[PDB]
Amino acid sequence: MAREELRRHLVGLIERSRVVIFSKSYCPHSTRVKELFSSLGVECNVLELDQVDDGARVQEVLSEITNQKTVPNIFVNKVHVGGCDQTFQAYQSGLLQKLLQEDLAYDA
Ligand SMILES: [Cl-]
Repeated sequence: MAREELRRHLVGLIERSRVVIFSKSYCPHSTRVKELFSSLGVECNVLELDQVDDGARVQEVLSEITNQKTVPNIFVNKVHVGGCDQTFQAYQSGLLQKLLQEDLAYDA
């Protein structure tokens, strides 16, 4: 509708990744979420929206998918977790750890 091939690549990224963090390189919230997953020994796919060509168009399409306008924007095992606050809440509640343990198939 905006960019059909971009929409498709973003979805494919989420579908194939145990964790995908849509981030910005300089953002301390992004930095904080990355550190959380690193502490848990979890490898993540990170897409730095400030470092991709047409990152504005990517954020726009990503808001269409997720109904969220801010970064960071976190998916775990294909489930939208949300922003930094929601990810730390998921950590505190046990949600994050249970989502991370679920069996899934990751292509590549
Ligand atoms: Cl650009």
